[PDB]
Amino acid sequence: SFVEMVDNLRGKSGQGYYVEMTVGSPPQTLNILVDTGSSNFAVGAAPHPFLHRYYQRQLSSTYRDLRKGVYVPYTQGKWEGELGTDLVSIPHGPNVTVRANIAAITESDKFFINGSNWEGILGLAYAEIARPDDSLEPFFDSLVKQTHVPNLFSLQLCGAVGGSMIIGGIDHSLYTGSLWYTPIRREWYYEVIIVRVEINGQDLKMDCKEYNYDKSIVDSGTTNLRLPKKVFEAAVKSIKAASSTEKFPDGFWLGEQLVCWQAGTTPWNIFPVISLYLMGEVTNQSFRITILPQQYLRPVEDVATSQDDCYKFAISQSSTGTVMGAVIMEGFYVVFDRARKRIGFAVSACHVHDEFRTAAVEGPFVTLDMEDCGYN
Ligand SMILES: CCCCNC(=O)[C@H](C)C[C@H](O)[C@@H]1C[C@H](C)CCc2cccc(c2)CS(=O)(=O)C[C@@H](C)C(=O)N1
Repeated sequence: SFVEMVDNLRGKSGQGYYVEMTVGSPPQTLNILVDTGSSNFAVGAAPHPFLHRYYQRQLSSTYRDLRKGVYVPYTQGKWEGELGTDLVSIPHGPNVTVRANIAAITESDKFFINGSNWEGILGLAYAEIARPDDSLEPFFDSLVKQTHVPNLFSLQLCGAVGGSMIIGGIDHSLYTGSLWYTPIRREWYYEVIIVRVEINGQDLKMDCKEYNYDKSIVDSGTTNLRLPKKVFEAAVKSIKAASSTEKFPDGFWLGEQLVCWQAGTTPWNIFPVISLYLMGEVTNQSFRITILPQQYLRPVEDVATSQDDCYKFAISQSSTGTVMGAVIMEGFYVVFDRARKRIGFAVSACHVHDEFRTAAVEGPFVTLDMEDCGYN
């Protein structure tokens, strides 16, 4: 029955991927952003300039008020609202209905995106980071407790825009090759441990603790690859060196300004591949995922005279650890195997294409002392 969930996502990396859901009785349809970087299920519940519809609690006969407030601050953006519960379904998901916690968003700050086509957010991470505290059961925990849906989901994010969220399993038609698994270090964010970084085959040769300072997470709700300061500087220095035969606007490397080239003349060959080595399932063993420049040069429309191919640099500096965002997940099939406390990666069936290079998931590799790469 997973074929019913193939192609159930819409959206893009820059504005997120969303799945259709219904809340309440009678069902109210809403588009919900898929966010593995948080653990609250929340929906716009009051008028907002960027919302075309919102959750109307007074129209749902199964709505229950929890008489408790809530607010969630993200890396960028935040909202506040009122907690309650209601019946929730996923039309192109498992054929079930669950009573779930819902934060009714009443005010927000730089959270909703104009023209994104989504009205709420589905935090798929663990209760430890739920607000106001870990006693607010997240949606996926409610789903597993109330139904026989297995305790895992997988995401196929396809760039360009859509993809698939397979709830309760793995759909083998969505990937090629083998799945390689990295342990979930701790159940709060989807925290992983990066054990080596290479750019065009050259090791960054940093203390691997730097790659996970102060954590590394997998986050479908973040567009970019985000790197801690020291790692970001080394990566940008290496990427600049590899591409120095081209001139880039002021602020391109800050992700602010955009770069353009005549239609179909983007010099892909001058931008390096990035290899992230992740801790494996067995002692002293890792695997690597290889990222092409078509992933970290995010294509954007040219509102001006749309003739050229324009892009933004989709790697940015972080002060809260590494974030493997949507541009990293695109082109891979990512399995959030909560039951076995592991995350799997495989080459996606909707993978990015370069003329001479290819995104890859490869292993095994030997990596000694991987335990020292985790931050404490
Ligand atoms: C309180 C406990 C949990 C908190 N979790 C977090 O804050 C996560 C680490 C980050 C989250 O996934 C958040 C979730 C965001 C706001 C959802 C809206 C969205 C979708 C796609 C792209 C962008 C924004 C632009 S963007 O710039 O990429 C935002 C990135 C920077 C962002 O904040 N994404």
